Amino acid sequence: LKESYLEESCSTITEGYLSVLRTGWYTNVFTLEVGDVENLTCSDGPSLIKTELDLTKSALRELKTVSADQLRRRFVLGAIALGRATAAAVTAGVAIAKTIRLESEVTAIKNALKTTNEAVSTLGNGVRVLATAVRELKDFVSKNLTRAINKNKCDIDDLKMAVSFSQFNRRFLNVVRQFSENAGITPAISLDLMTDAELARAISNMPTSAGQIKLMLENRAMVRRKGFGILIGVYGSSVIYMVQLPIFGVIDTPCWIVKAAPSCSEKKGNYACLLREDQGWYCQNAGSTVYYPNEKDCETRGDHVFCDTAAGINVAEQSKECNINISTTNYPCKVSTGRNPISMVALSPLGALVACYKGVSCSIGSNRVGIIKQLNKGCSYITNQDADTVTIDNTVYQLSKVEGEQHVIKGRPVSSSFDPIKFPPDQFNVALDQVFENIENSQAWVRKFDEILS
Amino acid sequence: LKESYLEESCSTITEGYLSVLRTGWYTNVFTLEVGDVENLTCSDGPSLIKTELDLTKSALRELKTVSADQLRRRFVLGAIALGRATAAAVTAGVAIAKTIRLESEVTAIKNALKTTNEAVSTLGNGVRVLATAVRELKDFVSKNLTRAINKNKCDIDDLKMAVSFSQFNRRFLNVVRQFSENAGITPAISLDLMTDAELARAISNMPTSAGQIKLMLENRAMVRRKGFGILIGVYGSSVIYMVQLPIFGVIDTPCWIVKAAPSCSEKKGNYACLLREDQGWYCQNAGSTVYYPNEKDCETRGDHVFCDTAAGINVAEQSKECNINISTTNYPCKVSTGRNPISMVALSPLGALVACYKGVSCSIGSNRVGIIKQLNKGCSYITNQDADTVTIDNTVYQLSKVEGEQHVIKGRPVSSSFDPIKFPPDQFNVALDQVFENIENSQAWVRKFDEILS
Amino acid sequence: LKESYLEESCSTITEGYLSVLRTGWYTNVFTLEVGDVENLTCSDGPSLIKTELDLTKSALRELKTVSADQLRRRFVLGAIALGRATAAAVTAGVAIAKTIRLESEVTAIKNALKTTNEAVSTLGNGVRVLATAVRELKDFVSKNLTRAINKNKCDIDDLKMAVSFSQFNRRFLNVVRQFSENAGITPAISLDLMTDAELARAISNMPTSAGQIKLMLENRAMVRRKGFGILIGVYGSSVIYMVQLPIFGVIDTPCWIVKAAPSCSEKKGNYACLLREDQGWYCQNAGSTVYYPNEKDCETRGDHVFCDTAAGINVAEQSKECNINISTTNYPCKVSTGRNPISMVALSPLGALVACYKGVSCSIGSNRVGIIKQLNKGCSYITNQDADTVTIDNTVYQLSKVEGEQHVIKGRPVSSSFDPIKFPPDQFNVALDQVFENIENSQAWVRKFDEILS
Ligand SMILES: *[C@@H]1O[C@H](CO)[C@@H](O[C@@H]2O[C@H](CO)[C@@H](O[C@@H]3O[C@H](CO)[C@@H](O)[C@H](O)[C@@H]3O)[C@H](O)[C@H]2NC(C)=O)[C@H](O)[C@H]1NC(C)=O
Ligand SMILES: *[C@@H]1O[C@H](CO)[C@@H](O[C@@H]2O[C@H](CO)[C@@H](O[C@@H]3O[C@H](CO)[C@@H](O)[C@H](O)[C@@H]3O)[C@H](O)[C@H]2NC(C)=O)[C@H](O)[C@H]1NC(C)=O
Ligand SMILES: *[C@@H]1O[C@H](CO)[C@@H](O[C@@H]2O[C@H](CO)[C@@H](O[C@@H]3O[C@H](CO)[C@@H](O)[C@H](O)[C@@H]3O)[C@H](O)[C@H]2NC(C)=O)[C@H](O)[C@H]1NC(C)=O
Ligand SMILES: *[C@@H]1O[C@H](CO)[C@@H](O[C@@H]2O[C@H](CO)[C@@H](O)[C@H](O)[C@H]2NC(C)=O)[C@H](O)[C@H]1NC(C)=O
Ligand SMILES: *[C@@H]1O[C@H](CO)[C@@H](O[C@@H]2O[C@H](CO)[C@@H](O)[C@H](O)[C@H]2NC(C)=O)[C@H](O)[C@H]1NC(C)=O
Ligand SMILES: *[C@@H]1O[C@H](CO)[C@@H](O[C@@H]2O[C@H](CO)[C@@H](O)[C@H](O)[C@H]2NC(C)=O)[C@H](O)[C@H]1NC(C)=O
Ligand SMILES: *[C@@H]1O[C@H](CO)[C@@H](O)[C@H](O)[C@H]1NC(C)=O
Ligand SMILES: *[C@@H]1O[C@H](CO)[C@@H](O)[C@H](O)[C@H]1NC(C)=O
Repeated sequence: LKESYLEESCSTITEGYLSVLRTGWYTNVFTLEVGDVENLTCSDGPSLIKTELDLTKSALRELKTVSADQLRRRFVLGAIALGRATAAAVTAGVAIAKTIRLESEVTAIKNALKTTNEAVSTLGNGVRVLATAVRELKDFVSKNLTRAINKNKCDIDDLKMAVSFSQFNRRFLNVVRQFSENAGITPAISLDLMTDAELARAISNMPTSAGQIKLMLENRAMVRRKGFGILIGVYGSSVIYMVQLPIFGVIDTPCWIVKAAPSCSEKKGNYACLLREDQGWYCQNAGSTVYYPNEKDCETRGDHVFCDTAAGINVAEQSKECNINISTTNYPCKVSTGRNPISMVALSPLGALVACYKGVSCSIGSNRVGIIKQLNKGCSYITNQDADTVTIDNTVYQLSKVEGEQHVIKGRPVSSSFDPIKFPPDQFNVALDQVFENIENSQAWVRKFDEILS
Repeated sequence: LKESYLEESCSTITEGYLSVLRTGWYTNVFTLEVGDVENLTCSDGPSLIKTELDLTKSALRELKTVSADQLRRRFVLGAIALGRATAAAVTAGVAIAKTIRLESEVTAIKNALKTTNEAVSTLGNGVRVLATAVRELKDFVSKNLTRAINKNKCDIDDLKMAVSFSQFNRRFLNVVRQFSENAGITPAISLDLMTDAELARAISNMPTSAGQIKLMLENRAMVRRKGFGILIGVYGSSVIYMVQLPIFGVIDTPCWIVKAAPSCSEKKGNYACLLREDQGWYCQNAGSTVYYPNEKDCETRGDHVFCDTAAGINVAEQSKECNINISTTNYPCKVSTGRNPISMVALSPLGALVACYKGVSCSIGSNRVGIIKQLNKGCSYITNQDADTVTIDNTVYQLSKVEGEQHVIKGRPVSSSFDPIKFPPDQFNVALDQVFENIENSQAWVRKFDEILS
Repeated sequence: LKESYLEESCSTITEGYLSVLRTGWYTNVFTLEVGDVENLTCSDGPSLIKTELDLTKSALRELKTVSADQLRRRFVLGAIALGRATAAAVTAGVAIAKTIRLESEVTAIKNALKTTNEAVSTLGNGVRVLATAVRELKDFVSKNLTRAINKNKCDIDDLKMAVSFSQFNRRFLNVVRQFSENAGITPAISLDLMTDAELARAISNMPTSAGQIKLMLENRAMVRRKGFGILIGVYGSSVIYMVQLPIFGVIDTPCWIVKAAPSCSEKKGNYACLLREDQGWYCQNAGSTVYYPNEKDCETRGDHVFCDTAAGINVAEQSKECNINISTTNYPCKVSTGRNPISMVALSPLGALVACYKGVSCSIGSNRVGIIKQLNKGCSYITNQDADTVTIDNTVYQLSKVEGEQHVIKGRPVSSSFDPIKFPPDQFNVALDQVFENIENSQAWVRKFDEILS
């Protein structure tokens, strides 16, 4: 990686990442088969097979009141985002589910899987899904369990059938309670909905080129992490559900992250403070720049960053000029201002930015040595090669130990160009040139008053 | 449903929903009985019964250090909300728990269930709760297990008792680890705290009319979804806990949702942008209107929307005139402004609102025939009977496929009345009439300077 | 506790808490041993041992594609916070994990545990961790399972080995599931990562005085609640992972909480409204004051509060003067303003603050008696000793029943000082003295025009 400390805007920009962007969803439709349990009875009394069999029958009866979408009746850019990714994900899932719930669709899907256990099918709206069938419990019930229970006797002396049936209905019971606890729309794929072999077999079928397929096949955990399952229904004795997986269609494209801390200048005891408000992630793609402002939707693993294209905002390319000359650009650089200092530590991938003002004591130290030194007032960039912990008055922060190259870009701070008297009041996500306009307009009105003497 | 696209404010309002509002809590008190495992020993050596029995004893000894409310010494309306619902829920739960932890209360509760397994009791503060007892592990320990383990031997050749005991203590061990892992206050009801039959038997006892009782009995999943459990304690060998369930007292009352996207007008290359800020849900009730501003607390299931009355804000009845006459109403309709366009897509229940400005390319297409057409600059409303996917420069969004009636309400945009020069700086949740006040005050001051000639 | 209702600022301050502050992390390194399962085969067909053994082998094969940090190629103070605590926690965890993944480190750690099952070791960077080994499945496989399965026969008539092996590999399969579902970094410690006895043994070894050790040993649930586990890898047949636990180094230090609700004054039908914006928690420590603005990071159990020093902001000790003299302090008291009333209820630990305005009906009542009385317009403080529920037009809130001493402080509201005409537009987190300066500047300009007559 490579990290620059920008003295002027008092912030830091770290480059050298590579993106892995989600660009669509892939749907797997699972048909879990249970068999003819609702046709088997027991009359001996208390036993093991009877307990397990009553659990299975009750699970089927319970799952028929759970519905994913039906009621059974028998400019602050960090705020414009924040709720887009999940809303879009759920909207797409329910939109496909509405199409699979029809009787013609389920009939076609079950006819595909009549003689196999996986088949690629096309729904009625032209979408291609992958249908797969789970048939272990059904085969055990038809071939083994039913033969043993002949005359409604279940207090038999086998006890191998009892333990076997306990082994075989575990996945079914787990699927049922995961859908029943979560109102029919789970928020993550467990190992009961989609196990590991089926995750690999679904990744091998996605509609992308070979490079992305290789990346996902090797890092399946991060493809399972961003999916969810939706219940379709209980048809006959089959529990039908679906699983939505991401498609990381665009890989290895530039990214960078911007971090910042307050920049405050003092004169005669009065302060003038700014703070850059365009922090977060930026990703290039096909010549266009996308800004992800809520850092809870991008996840790094190494120097790769996994991102969600539905949670970003398109920004012009001239937006990379706030990192070169924040003061005299044309782009509307976003800043927040104030008249009261804040002391804080903003950790960045290769170090920290410490802001130490009027009444706070800061220091840097290591593990084997202890307090290495103190720090002067103002803002400082502490690389993670010269320190291990950074201390504000009593708080200790542990720097991350990533390896990279650090640079410092010289320049007198912008906050030192103001007069702490005549500074405008507090602002929230304005452009910097509007701050300069406020000051200029006040000067102009005072001059207008002064010219008029008479 | 029915959705209108409002041109002047550049937003959309969807009506025809029906509410299901939470209006209180119902409390179930569970007494889970374990028996005299604490005075059963073993001396043979490793076996199955010994392993299971050590697990049960350790679970009891573990649960006695877990406490839920003691330490053992042995005007931006989206910000005023956001934390009310969950804080109120926990406050009510702990307020009742403080009353059940007394020894007189637990004595009375255990005396109610002496000869039955469910009884409605009244606490000391006049609240009526439902007390229920779970007695399967205890009966197994007293009747079956104790007789077999007679001379401190457990390496017996039965092995039906070992498997039975493993079946019987599963619920106890699950309850214990759910409370131990969550500090004593779980955030959701599992099938171990309260199973399905007990959920139905508690819904049948709530203090509401028959219509709401019918709705809740048929949609139990969404009544379990909004509860939580609190540990009361370990008394003797009984684990006593409680479960809080919602009471959806008010059903089938009008609701609507409001969505919006930026509305920007260009003159000589300078933009004036305005965005509507009163988005989210609104519900009538008894002639009053309640505005739910955080869309994370209202959840739809078809025509109906499930809402939490503690997370809403009472708004005036004229707040629905911002959807008719946004410029000339007396009501203070909230807007945000700016001078820099944003391009984005705001998905509404029957379509999308696309805002496409200076440097972004947009298109609409479907699943079968691919890209259908491009879009002109500005903001436009795209129904979901017209397209399937909407594309911003490289992002693709899949519309929801709900069925309804879409209307368009004509009008010249508000943003086309401003002069992009002489536009006020960025604002955040101001009323629109204050924007007009800023412009008029500046005009008047300039006129005052111009009149004075001398 | 003790709670004051401040009438001038229309807010409430509750004191008498004691803090339990986190000041560092402690690392446990677990080595879970599986044995030579990948060396055992079966050739009889279906049985119980074969099913369990295939599950164990598949778990090992599955866990080798999960990575916690690598990609396999094989001034609004409430916004400046909000993401510091979790980012810092994960940064520290991954920083230590990068050091334990080296082969020299794992070799040294495994050499410590050669002849014992717990040992305190020091890594290569000087940090001291606690290494512990889990050896039950491995000993069962070497001593019992391997001998019985002699010539690839597993359809044997034991059935005690089958149940025993089901009992023994449960913890291993659960650990593998928890790391595989969560991409290799779980967000909480379950009872499978670190059980209870090992939590007690890790707390006994922390680097703090005896008093903090005693507090943590007695309230272990709240120490497990704030940790997480990270996967280090699979080495041979050993699954190596780590667990990060908090160190509550500073205990029993003063805290207080500040709550507030809108304060609006009416004249001739026009309202001037003011709301106080420095709400949340405050803690002393060593003569400094720390302000925690996001209430989601501080959690109370009794009159104790479990804060997190990485999520707070250092504030000057004159900040408390906002609770005594909000108008004339020499301190930037943060307020929001408006011209439209809001009616709402802010629940404070010993009562509620009800704001009732233009068109809202409020009342207070109890359980046994019902509606006790109505409330006048304005803001009022309802202690939790003369009421149980507070009702806004149709919403009912249940007060908390904590016991303390309530105390009202006299004074005329600040909002009665303003003129509802000539009130500045809506503000958001400005200092109060800036509002006064705004009004004064407007008066001065009007006077300047009035003086000039000519
Ligand atoms: C644990 O102990 C209980 C009670 O000691 C056992 O329940 C007993 O099961 C027998 C089964 O023979 C039942 O008695 C008889 O039931 C048959 C029909 O199954 C019928 O001929 C009569 O109705 C007769 O009463 C009864 O449920 C019960 N016996 C008594 C005396 O209560 C249970 O089986 C034991 N469980 C295990 C796993 O050992
Ligand atoms: C549940 O039922 C299935 C099928 O009834 C059982 O699978 C069968 O298990 C037997 C066990 O011996 C296998 O027999 C084998 O026959 C072949 C052909 O001669 C030969 O390799 C041996 O002589 C061996 O005995 C059989 O292949 C296998 N499958 C079928 C279709 O019969 C299964 O064991 C039962 N499970 C339980 C727990 O009862
Ligand atoms: C797994 O393997 C171990 C080791 O082979 C088995 O443990 C064995 O259990 C016997 C029980 O008979 C124990 O023998 C000892 O005998 C003396 C004298 O009777 C007594 O004082 C001890 O307390 C103990 O009972 C011993 O733990 C062990 N035998 C050895 C090491 O020779 C264990 O049974 C196996 N697990 C299963 C499920 O088979
Ligand atoms: C259990 O047995 C009953 C028969 O007593 C089955 O019910 C019939 O099954 C056939 C098979 O297709 C249908 O054609 C009949 O219409 C069924 N009868 C009724 C009244 O519906 C029942 O299906 C069996 N259980 C299962 C799970 O198949
Ligand atoms: C051991 O089992 C007995 C069953 O009778 C439990 O009852 C107590 O037994 C002790 C004798 O050790 C008596 O002194 C007590 O008076 C009995 N209890 C009562 C209420 O009378 C006993 O609790 C069990 N032991 C443990 C430790 O639980
Ligand atoms: C199961 O057996 C194989 C083959 O014996 C083990 O692989 C190595 O085999 C060589 C002989 O070619 C031995 O010298 C090594 O010692 C074996 N490896 C080890 C780690 O001992 C294989 O390792 C065995 N399974 C396990 C889990 O060790
Ligand atoms: C704006 O339209 C609403 C719609 O009925 C109307 O009631 C209101 O009087 C209008 N505002 C005016 C006329 O200033
Ligand atoms: C306001 O009250 C505080 C409370 O002690 C006091 O210290 C301060 O001096 C007061 N303000 C002025 C201007 O005196």
